[PDB]
This record gives sequence, structure tokens and C-alpha cells, in this order.
Amino acid sequence: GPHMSIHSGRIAAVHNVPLSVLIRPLPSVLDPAKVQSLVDTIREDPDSVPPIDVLWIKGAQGGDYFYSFGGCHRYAAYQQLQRETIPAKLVQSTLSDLRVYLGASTPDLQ
Repeated sequence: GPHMSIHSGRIAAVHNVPLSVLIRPLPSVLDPAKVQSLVDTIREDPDSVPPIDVLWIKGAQGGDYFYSFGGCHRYAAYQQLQRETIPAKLVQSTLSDLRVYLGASTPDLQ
């Protein structure tokens, strides 16, 4: 008869997040022309610019941490526009997910 199964996975949700709340551990590789292209697009058609992906990690005592590894050109463009917030897809993630990026540097988040 009808379908047996469902899809289960981590929760993601789009939010306007303060640039300032994002932890950005790694240097950004940026094509200056691409940053400028994004600044122009944000000005004229911001809905066409997708939210940046952010790892939302809850620490051992429930603290919230928001890590940002990609989205570098968009982050740079919002910074150049002096924006307070940026559209971000907050993807619920774990310390083991974070380790994929930080390895032995992964902090014992509280």
C-alpha cells in the first residue's frame, strides 16, 4: 500500500543572524571581484543571495555556538555594506561535526 518510511535528519532553519555572533576560525579565500559582484547583488536584489551555511552547536552546558566556514564572499560583502545581520541557514550540528573542520583544535564547548 502507501509509503512505509520517512526522512529524518538534523534541523536547519534560516535566520537573520548578527555578523558579530559568528565564529570564523579559518582564513577566507576571496576573489575581490566576486565580493564586489555580491555587494551589487545585495543592493539591488538581496532575495537572490542565498543564506550562508552555519553550524549551530550546543555545548556541554547548553551554550550556543555558531561556526561559519564557508560563505566567505557573502560574509565579506555584508561586512563591506556595514550590515548588522546576514541571512544564515543555522544547521544543528555536533562537536564531532565541528571536529571535521577543527581537528585537534576542537574546543570543549560549554
